[PDB]
Amino acid sequence: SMEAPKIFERIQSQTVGQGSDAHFRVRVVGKPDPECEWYKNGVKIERSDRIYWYWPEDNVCELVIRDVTGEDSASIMVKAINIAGETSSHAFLLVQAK
Repeated sequence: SMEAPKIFERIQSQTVGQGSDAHFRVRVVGKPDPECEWYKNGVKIERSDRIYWYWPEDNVCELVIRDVTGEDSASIMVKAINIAGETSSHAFLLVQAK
Protein backbone atom coordinates (compact mmCIF):
# COMPACT_ATOMS: atom_id res chain seq x y z
CA SER A 1 0.00 0.00 0.00
CA MET A 2 2.13 2.82 -1.44
CA GLU A 3 1.28 6.47 -0.79
CA ALA A 4 2.28 9.31 -3.12
CA PRO A 5 4.45 12.08 -1.57
CA LYS A 6 2.56 14.89 0.19
CA ILE A 7 4.08 18.22 1.06
CA PHE A 8 3.05 19.53 4.48
CA GLU A 9 5.29 22.59 4.39
CA ARG A 10 6.14 24.31 1.13
CA ILE A 11 9.41 25.99 0.32
CA GLN A 12 9.60 29.75 0.71
CA SER A 13 11.39 32.32 -1.44
CA GLN A 14 14.67 33.80 -0.21
CA THR A 15 16.39 37.11 -0.93
CA VAL A 16 19.98 36.68 0.20
CA GLY A 17 23.01 38.92 0.29
CA GLN A 18 25.72 37.86 -2.14
CA GLY A 19 28.27 35.95 -0.10
CA SER A 20 25.67 34.63 2.36
CA ASP A 21 24.06 31.16 2.23
CA ALA A 22 20.56 30.38 0.94
CA HIS A 23 18.41 27.73 2.73
CA PHE A 24 15.27 25.99 1.51
CA ARG A 25 13.19 23.42 3.40
CA VAL A 26 10.19 21.27 2.61
CA ARG A 27 8.38 18.90 4.98
CA VAL A 28 7.14 15.98 2.96
CA VAL A 29 5.92 12.46 3.64
CA GLY A 30 5.22 9.40 1.57
CA LYS A 31 5.35 5.58 1.54
CA PRO A 32 7.99 4.51 0.69
CA ASP A 33 9.85 7.54 2.04
CA PRO A 34 10.18 9.87 -0.96
CA GLU A 35 13.48 10.78 -2.52
CA CYS A 36 14.18 14.47 -2.74
CA GLU A 37 15.31 16.37 -5.86
CA TRP A 38 16.18 20.03 -6.22
CA TYR A 39 16.30 22.17 -9.37
CA LYS A 40 17.85 25.58 -9.95
CA ASN A 41 16.29 27.25 -13.05
CA GLY A 42 15.18 23.83 -14.22
CA VAL A 43 18.58 22.17 -13.85
CA LYS A 44 18.78 19.28 -11.37
CA ILE A 45 21.16 20.05 -8.53
CA GLU A 46 23.99 17.61 -7.85
CA ARG A 47 25.96 17.78 -4.63
CA SER A 48 29.18 19.79 -4.31
CA ASP A 49 30.80 21.47 -1.35
CA ARG A 50 28.92 24.70 -2.08
CA ILE A 51 25.44 23.38 -2.96
CA TYR A 52 23.84 20.21 -1.52
CA TRP A 53 20.64 18.98 0.12
CA TYR A 54 20.12 16.70 3.12
CA TRP A 55 17.60 15.45 5.65
CA PRO A 56 17.96 17.52 8.85
CA GLU A 57 14.88 15.58 10.14
CA ASP A 58 13.28 12.50 8.66
CA ASN A 59 10.47 14.41 6.99
CA VAL A 60 12.39 17.60 6.13
CA CYS A 61 14.56 17.86 3.05
CA GLU A 62 16.75 20.94 2.95
CA LEU A 63 18.75 22.63 0.21
CA VAL A 64 21.73 24.84 1.11
CA ILE A 65 23.40 27.14 -1.40
CA ARG A 66 26.53 28.56 0.16
CA ASP A 67 28.12 31.95 -0.51
CA VAL A 68 25.66 32.94 -3.25
CA THR A 69 26.60 35.19 -6.20
CA GLY A 70 24.44 37.07 -8.69
CA GLU A 71 24.66 33.98 -10.84
CA ASP A 72 22.60 32.09 -8.23
CA SER A 73 19.33 34.06 -8.57
CA ALA A 74 16.89 31.50 -9.82
CA SER A 75 13.61 29.73 -9.59
CA ILE A 76 14.14 26.94 -6.99
CA MET A 77 12.11 23.77 -7.20
CA VAL A 78 11.99 20.69 -5.06
CA LYS A 79 10.37 17.49 -6.22
CA ALA A 80 9.55 14.66 -3.85
CA ILE A 81 9.16 11.29 -5.60
CA ASN A 82 8.55 7.64 -4.74
CA ILE A 83 6.97 4.77 -6.66
CA ALA A 84 3.42 6.01 -6.04
CA GLY A 85 3.90 9.51 -7.45
CA GLU A 86 5.63 12.87 -7.27
CA THR A 87 4.78 16.35 -6.08
CA SER A 88 6.64 19.65 -6.12
CA SER A 89 7.08 22.99 -4.46
CA HIS A 90 8.46 26.22 -5.96
CA ALA A 91 10.15 29.44 -4.82
CA PHE A 92 12.79 31.79 -6.06
CA LEU A 93 16.21 32.83 -4.84
CA LEU A 94 16.93 36.57 -5.34
CA VAL A 95 20.56 37.57 -4.73
CA GLN A 96 21.40 41.18 -3.68
CA ALA A 97 24.95 42.57 -4.08
CA LYS A 98 26.86 44.39 -1.26
